[PDB]
Amino acid sequence: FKCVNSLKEDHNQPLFGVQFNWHSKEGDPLVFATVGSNRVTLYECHSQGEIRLLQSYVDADADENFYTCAWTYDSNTSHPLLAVAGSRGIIRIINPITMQCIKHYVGHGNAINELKFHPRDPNLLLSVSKDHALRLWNIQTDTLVAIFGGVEGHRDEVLSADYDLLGEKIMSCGMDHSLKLWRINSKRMMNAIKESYDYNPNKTNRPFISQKIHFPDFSTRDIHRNYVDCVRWLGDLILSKSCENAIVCWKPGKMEDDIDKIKPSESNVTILGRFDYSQCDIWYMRFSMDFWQKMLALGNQVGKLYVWDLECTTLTHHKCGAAIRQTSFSRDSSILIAVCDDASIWRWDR
Ligand SMILES: CS(=O)(=O)c1ccc(-c2cnc(NCc3cccc4c3CCO4)n3cnnc23)cc1
Ligand SMILES: [Ca+2]
Ligand SMILES: [Ca+2]
Repeated sequence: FKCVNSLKEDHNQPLFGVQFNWHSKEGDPLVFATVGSNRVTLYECHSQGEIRLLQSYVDADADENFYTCAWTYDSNTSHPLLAVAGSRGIIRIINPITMQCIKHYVGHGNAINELKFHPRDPNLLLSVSKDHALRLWNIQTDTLVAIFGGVEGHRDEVLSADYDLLGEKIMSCGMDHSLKLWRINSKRMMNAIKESYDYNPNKTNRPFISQKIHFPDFSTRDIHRNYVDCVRWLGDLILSKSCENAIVCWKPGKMEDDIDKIKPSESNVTILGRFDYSQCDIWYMRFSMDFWQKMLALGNQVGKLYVWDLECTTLTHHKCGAAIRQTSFSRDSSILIAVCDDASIWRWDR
C-alpha cells in the first residue's frame, strides 16, 4: 500500500464510519460513504489516486451525530440504498443517487452504535443500541421483526454486531464485556421473517408483533476485560477487540466443538490466536476485513494503520496523526480508506 491522496471534510468533526459500496459491478464507479457530525458524504475513487466528491446529506437535526452506515440494494431494481444512524437513535434510509431520505425508523431508546445488513437478504437490517438491545428490521415492509434483549441480553450499551457468512446467526458485543450469540435460523425467527414480508398496515388495522428475544444462544465474558467495541465473524470463528491493544481470534466451546452444536449453557471458549498492536487503547475504534476476508485492518489513536494478511504492515504518513476510527477496503481490496477524528480521509492504494 501507498498513500495516494488525503482530504479533510469542512465540518471539522470526527468521522466515525466509512463504507465502500460492495454492491457495484466491475467497471462501475468505486464509491464510499463517510459519516461524521449530522453528515453523510459520498465519494468516488478514480485512477491516479483521485477522490471525487459526489454528494452530501445534511440531517435536519444539527444535534444529530451519525456513528454508523451500511449499504444495501433494492431487491426489485438492484439500485443502491444507504442506511445511517447515530446519537438520535433514528435509522435513516438514504437514496444515494439524490442523497435524499426515503424513510426513517424510530424505536431504540437511545443511540445506535452499529448497522449491518443481512448477507443474503438485502431487506434485513440489524441495529445495535445504547439501550442494551439489538433490533432486526425488514426495510421492504417497514416492520420491526425482532428485539434481542432483556433479562439475559446485554446488561449495558451494545457497541457492535456481525452476521455470520449466511446470516444464520449474529454475534453482538458491548460495554458489559460480553459477546452474545443470537441464532436467526430458528423456526421462531424464520417464521417471524416470513410473517414480516406478509405484513401490510393497509390491509389490517392490527400492528405487526415483533419477536421479543430475551435469551441468547451463547454468552461469554472471558475474552476481554473492558468494552468490546468490534466483532466480526471469520467463518465459524470470531475476531473481537477491546481497548487492550489486541484483536482476539476465538470460538465458543472446546477446540473441536461445532458452533451449531453449542448449547446456550456452554461455559467454555477456545482462544486460537491474537493480533497484537500499539496505541489503540481508547474506546470506539473499529477493525475491518476486506470482502474476501483475506485482509484485516485497524487504525490506531495516533494515525497509524495496521494491516494483516489472513492467508503485520504499518501504514504511516507524517500528516496523519489523529485517531483512525474506521477503515474500509474496496471490493477488490486494491483501495483502503481511513477516516479520522480531525475529519480527514486517507487513501491507500495497493
Ligand atoms: C472525539 S470524542 O469526543 O472523544 C468522541 C469519541 C468517540 C465517540 C463515539 C464514537 N462512536 C460511537 N459509536 C460507534 C462505534 C462503536 C464501537 C466502535 C466504534 C464506533 C465508531 C468507531 O469505532 N459512539 C457512541 N457514543 N460515542 C461514540 C464520540 C466522541
Ligand atoms: Ca456450522
Ligand atoms: Ca452448520
